[PDB]
Amino acid sequence: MIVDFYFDFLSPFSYLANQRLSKLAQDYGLTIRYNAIDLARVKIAIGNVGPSNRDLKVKLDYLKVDLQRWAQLYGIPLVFPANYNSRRMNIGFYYSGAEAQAAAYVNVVFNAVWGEGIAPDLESLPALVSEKLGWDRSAFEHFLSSNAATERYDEQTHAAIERKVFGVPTMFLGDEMWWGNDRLFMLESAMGRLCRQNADLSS
Amino acid sequence: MIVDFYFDFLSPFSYLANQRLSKLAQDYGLTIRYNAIDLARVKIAIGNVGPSNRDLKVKLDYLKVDLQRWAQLYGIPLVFPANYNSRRMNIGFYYSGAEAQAAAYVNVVFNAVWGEGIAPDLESLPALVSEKLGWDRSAFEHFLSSNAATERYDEQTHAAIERKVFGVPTMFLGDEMWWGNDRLFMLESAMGRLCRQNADLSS
Ligand SMILES: N[C@@H](CCC(=O)N[C@@H](CS)C(=O)NCC(=O)O)C(=O)O
Ligand SMILES: N[C@@H](CCC(=O)N[C@@H](CS)C(=O)NCC(=O)O)C(=O)O
Ligand SMILES: O=C(O)C(=O)/C=C\c1ccccc1O
Ligand SMILES: O=C(O)C(=O)/C=C\c1ccccc1O
Repeated sequence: MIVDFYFDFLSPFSYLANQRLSKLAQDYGLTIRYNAIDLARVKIAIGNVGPSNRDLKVKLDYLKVDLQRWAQLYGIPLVFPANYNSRRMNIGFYYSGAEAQAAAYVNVVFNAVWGEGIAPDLESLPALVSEKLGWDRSAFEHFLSSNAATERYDEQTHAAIERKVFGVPTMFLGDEMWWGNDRLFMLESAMGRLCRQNADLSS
Repeated sequence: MIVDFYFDFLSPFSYLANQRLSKLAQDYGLTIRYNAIDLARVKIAIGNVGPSNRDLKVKLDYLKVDLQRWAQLYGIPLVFPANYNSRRMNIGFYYSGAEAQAAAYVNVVFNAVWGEGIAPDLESLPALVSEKLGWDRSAFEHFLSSNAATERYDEQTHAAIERKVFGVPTMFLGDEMWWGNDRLFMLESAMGRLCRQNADLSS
């Protein structure tokens, strides 16, 4: 069973969705196909050019509370980093190879940025993450600045826009798309339905 | 037990929240304090001046699907009206007297506009609603155009902005505020907690 997951490391609601998705991966062996994309580009593409929720103090004050409520439900910390400059770490995702290492990268980076509040553009973050994953620090840093890396990020962001993705976190199962950590319960219902039909419990 | 409910009849997510809230009122006797307010004014007040979700085709296409999914969960129809011109019906709410008649007005109008897809500025809607509620059609129509009616609507919208309301549907219980039909599960948790403490099941 395959779910396509679209996220940007600047997004705290993506941090929450990733935590929940990863527990489904580990608990039930669901296969996640990860896609790091540029939320700014995706918004611009659909004409969503007003002020961002981050720039609207009254609404942001409420979202911080919403985010703590979910973090408490999930039993994880949530700490805002100093900025939302996620480009480097987004691009870095494309260094990862197979599923296990792709998932490990996404988990380590999200935990660093939104679990601990580490700035996503911290100059030493690539080395810190490399040490964690058993990667070659210099190879990784060289990849992050390479033309090929940016091309790959641009390609995936474009493929997302073609798929009618307008925000993050976004999840697809078959032809159904859900946007929001707060729609994973619908994803889970769909997954249960397919598990039942495949077990011959339902037609 | 009192929940303050803030809505604008142009909002389909408010239609959904109202249906769910009303069933709590009827099933468990929860007291709802209704507040019809001007979403446009509340957005302008917090500086939320970009294009609205209604004007972003790609995102609207998804929201229509999200809205059908919830309508199916709740076992109710959801049909888009031809426009979002909710001012008259919003103001009309202030004709209602006590809780039962306030709730009946909000239910009838939401069912008309978002259950059946009736334009909220339909010239005959005030008469249709009056017939339903046993009101004096001419008295109601005269109220809708009165200076006092607009004053009362403006007063409530202003009180909402003071309370840090930035959108609809918004619900308060005590000092906690939740925004969205998709946060009523948190409201319900809070309500259960208070029912338990008041029953001496929890300290
Ligand atoms: N209700 C959501 C909200 C998710 C959300 O606000 N995502 C932002 C990025 S953190 C987004 O995609 N903004 C694009 C938009 O609002 O169209 C959830 O709980 O996850
Ligand atoms: N995720 C929500 C969304 C509610 C929503 O989008 N409300 C609109 C009006 S229908 C709103 O308050 N927009 C103001 C904003 O996005 O800040 C829910 O399921 O109810
Ligand atoms: O870049 C954006 O559009 C944005 O608001 C991302 C940040 C964000 C979103 C939602 C809640 C909190 C938050 O910092
Ligand atoms: O006035 C607005 O800001 C608005 O988008 C209200 C309409 C709406 C909101 C969300 C989903 C569908 C929809 O028509």
